Amino acid sequence: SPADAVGQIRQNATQVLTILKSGDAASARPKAEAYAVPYFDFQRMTALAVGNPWRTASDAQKQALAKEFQTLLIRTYSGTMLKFKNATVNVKDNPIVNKGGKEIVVRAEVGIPGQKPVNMDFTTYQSGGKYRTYNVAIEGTSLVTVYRNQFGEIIKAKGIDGLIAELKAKNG
Ligand SMILES: [Cl-]
Ligand SMILES: [Cl-]
Ligand SMILES: [Mg+2]
Repeated sequence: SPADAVGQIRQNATQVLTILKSGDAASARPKAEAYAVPYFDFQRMTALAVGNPWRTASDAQKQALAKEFQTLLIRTYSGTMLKFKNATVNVKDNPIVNKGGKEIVVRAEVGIPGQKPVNMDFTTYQSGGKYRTYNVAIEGTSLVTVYRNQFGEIIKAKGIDGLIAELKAKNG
């Protein structure tokens, strides 16, 4: 049911935060990343970042884009997680249902001491018995679609293979 999504996000948030402030950072950050990874659908998330060109890409191109984008996202935000590891989370008890009920958005209030709270919206769908997240928004801004313009400019100039090659170079 839709309420299961809220419960799972609450558990995910509790687990991630527990891992982060329970060990040395050098090992706790990798453990938190690895715990969180299978709860994201990076293929759907990459489709959202790339936009319309995603549908034209071959399977080999889609998979390469999703792999490199997952790595980019993890490098971009992993240290940021650790910075805010002492956060309060309050998950809005009711979720938002979209797309005929195939898409469940769970909202969470995240409180960093000294900071105004931010809405963190997780756009999920049911896969198996769990809910997997393919969009994350903070203060109403997606962390995912924010790449659409730049990825679009790279694709027009350099193609889907050019974007793949670009991401691979950014990931060092
Ligand atoms: Cl995935
Ligand atoms: Cl190909
Ligand atoms: Mg609550």
